[PDB]
Amino acid sequence: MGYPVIVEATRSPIGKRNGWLSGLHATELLGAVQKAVVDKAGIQSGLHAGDVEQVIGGCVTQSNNISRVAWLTAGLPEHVGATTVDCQCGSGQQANHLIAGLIAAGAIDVGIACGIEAMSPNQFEAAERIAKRRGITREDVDVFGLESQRRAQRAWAEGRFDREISPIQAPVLDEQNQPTLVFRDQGLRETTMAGLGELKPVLEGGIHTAGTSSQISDGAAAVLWMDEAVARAHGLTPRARIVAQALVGAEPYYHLDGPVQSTAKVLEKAGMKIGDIDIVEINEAFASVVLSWARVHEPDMDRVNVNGGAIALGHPVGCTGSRLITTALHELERTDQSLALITMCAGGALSTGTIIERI
Amino acid sequence: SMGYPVIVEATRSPIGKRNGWLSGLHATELLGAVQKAVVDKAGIQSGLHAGDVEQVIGGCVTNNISRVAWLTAGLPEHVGATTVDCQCGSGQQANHLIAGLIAAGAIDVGIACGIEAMSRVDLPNQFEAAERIAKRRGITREDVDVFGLESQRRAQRAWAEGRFDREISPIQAPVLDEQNQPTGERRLVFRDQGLRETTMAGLGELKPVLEGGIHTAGTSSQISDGAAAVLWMDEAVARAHGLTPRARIVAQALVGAEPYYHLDGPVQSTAKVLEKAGMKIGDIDIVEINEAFASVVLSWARVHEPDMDRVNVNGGAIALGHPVGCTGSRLITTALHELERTDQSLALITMCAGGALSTGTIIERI
Ligand SMILES: [Cl-]
Ligand SMILES: [Cl-]
Ligand SMILES: [Cl-]
Ligand SMILES: [Cl-]
Ligand SMILES: [Cl-]
Repeated sequence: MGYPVIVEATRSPIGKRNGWLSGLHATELLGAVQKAVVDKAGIQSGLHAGDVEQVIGGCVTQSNNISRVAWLTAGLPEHVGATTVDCQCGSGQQANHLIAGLIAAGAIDVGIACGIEAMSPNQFEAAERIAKRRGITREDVDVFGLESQRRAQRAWAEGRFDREISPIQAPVLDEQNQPTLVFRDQGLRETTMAGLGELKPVLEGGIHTAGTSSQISDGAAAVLWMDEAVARAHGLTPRARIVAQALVGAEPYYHLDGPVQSTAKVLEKAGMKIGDIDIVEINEAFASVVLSWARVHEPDMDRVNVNGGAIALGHPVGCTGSRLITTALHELERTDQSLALITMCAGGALSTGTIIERI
Repeated sequence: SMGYPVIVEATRSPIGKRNGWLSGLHATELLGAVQKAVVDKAGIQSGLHAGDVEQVIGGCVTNNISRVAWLTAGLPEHVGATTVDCQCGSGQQANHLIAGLIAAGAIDVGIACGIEAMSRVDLPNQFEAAERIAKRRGITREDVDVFGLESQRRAQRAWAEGRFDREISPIQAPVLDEQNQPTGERRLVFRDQGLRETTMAGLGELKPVLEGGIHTAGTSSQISDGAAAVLWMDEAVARAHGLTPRARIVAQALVGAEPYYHLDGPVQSTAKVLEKAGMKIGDIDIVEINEAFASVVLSWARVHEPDMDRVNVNGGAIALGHPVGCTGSRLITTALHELERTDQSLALITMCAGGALSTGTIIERI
């Protein structure tokens, strides 16, 4: 029945933890972005908030995990590792895949996918295993981390993010809450090859530092989707379509290398190859994830995370899917290119891949 | 650093009704009792202790921040809002993860477990999908009532014959009075609480849960209290501790389900796991397909055409209850023990997972 297209996509600026957005309750920050995505659509159209038929938000990131607490409650030995599958990576692209599918199914004509990150075993270890596995060094990740920072700085200098960002009003917070608008990503960082060479690895025997991994950050994003002809009837312009999608199980012991599989599978579904893709957005939680993915697929690295990624911009993990779709779409439009691949970790030990085409 | 994962022990607690026999236990007490029982069972005839376990992985557990946000920005109340989450539980994911970590050589001994419980302090989206799945395949009110009656009969027969005795770890729980207040007493609970005398006439009288629907309380399962756990080892490590390998995973598959038919995943996950194993449906001796809704099972059956005498032979969730968060471990545990009881070789386990995923697993008794 339906033909889903993206008509508007927006993100908040990304704030540091305890930074410029920290004075907002998670519900207020998400709410601002839900409203902004509707208001953008309404600027030269008939669309109103009550025309949204379904909103689907990604799961929220969360030891006190029930498996461990149970194990201790029964008197069992404390050295034993216990974890509970939850929302470690966020749901990645799931909300956007579900909204688009519900439109294709003819269940709804208008939907919003959204996500939020705020004040509402182990990741570095996995990222180090992924590095050793394919000979990724300390120097390799420092080069990549420097480049993400440079590209994000260049992107900001040239105003590349101006279209995609909804400015957000937030309280002063910090030391005094008595005092009663944020435009820019706060995580952008004034570092160099030498600076990065000085940093101490986060794990003994590791290659990643604070400069080649991202920190958890405050952010929200949302994507408004519509059936194509309903968009046209309301005077709104179709901007992108999903060409193919994939949701795959990652390797239990290399759980952050999922993008390798999800990229492979979504390309196969599309009948495409890496070189066909103009723009890639692959989440930069860890530099080794991207370099690992790149060593298998050997893309042109000048097309990968063109405006920087999470190492420079921050990692609002709960909205990653919408954040990456938002950034990819606006970079396709800015350069007038046709195809983007978006890939990332999801849930626990899953990865999603999505190919979109600008229209 | 390449292991060979095998199941060495699997146990499940009886399944209690909501506010029933296990409700006075905190989630952590109920899960903890089952984690400990799976270790104690393995330690009866071996050298194993709890401290030899290297990793425990439990499934995800279980108002929307999406809706609260939408409301706090002043937006319309009639708009539906949901959050992708742990609606179906993680199904088989914890068992797949423990086995994978052993195969990768990361650990030699691990426990997969799951819990469903509710602090003393299925939704309409689901029934809607289940009704879509029924109409799509011409499944009627009469069809699902026949299936629901049969689940109850099988469960009753299984209980009468003691079929569940080996698998179940009895659990000590607070006695609750008529008003759901504790008396101070604690009693060992042995039996699944959800079984009920059912007839075709009784079922025919029930009111559908949704306007125009075919499912009732008697052909859908209610959320229940339960936990289950499966102890996995590398086979050589099992032998070195004096334990016998009992089961192994032949093939496994995880599929993304249709967004608008999100409960029909078992059709695809079954197809794919059979293909990976080089098998057909008639090779499988025992199937465990989770009975959240009768239409899901009958839809699956219409595509794959199994012999239904091999399907949920000891009853399923319609009769036994639906402790969602431990479904994967519960079905693996029931399937393994029914292979051992009958001396048969292969079982297929299939169910919903996360939100709009489905898993299929083929296991062999060894
Ligand atoms: Cl999102
Ligand atoms: Cl509880
Ligand atoms: Cl009892
Ligand atoms: Cl489980
Ligand atoms: Cl299920």
